[PDB]
Amino acid sequence: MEVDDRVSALEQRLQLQEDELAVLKAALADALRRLRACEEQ
Amino acid sequence: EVDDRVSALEQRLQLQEDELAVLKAALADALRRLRACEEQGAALR
Amino acid sequence: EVDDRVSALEQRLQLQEDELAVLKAALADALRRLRACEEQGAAL
Ligand SMILES: [K+]
Repeated sequence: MEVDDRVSALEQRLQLQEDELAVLKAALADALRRLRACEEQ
Repeated sequence: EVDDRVSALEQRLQLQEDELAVLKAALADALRRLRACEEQGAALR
Repeated sequence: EVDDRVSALEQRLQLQEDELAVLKAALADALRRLRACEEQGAAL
């Protein structure tokens, strides 16, 4: 049953990673749009 | 069931892996485009 | 047996953490340099 705490801990840390990835994705897609609007500029 | 939770974890980890691969290739493209614009900027100066 | 899967997941999660860290750091620099290019084109 100690195993249950390690699964729980993995679930929580993974959620923080998922949230961090979502944040990066939006920042990156924004950078790409700005860059594509500097290429054409 | 613990096996169901570990399975659900493995699925979420695979999807994270896909996303990271894609974001990494996308970042590489972004840096290329950035370097190009910087080189254009310095040349224009 | 399920502990071997859990251990393997912990080792994978940390490698993914490290990947994201490289991505985040390089993106931070790119944005800094992006702003600079925008600002030296708004003044121009
Ligand atoms: K970020």
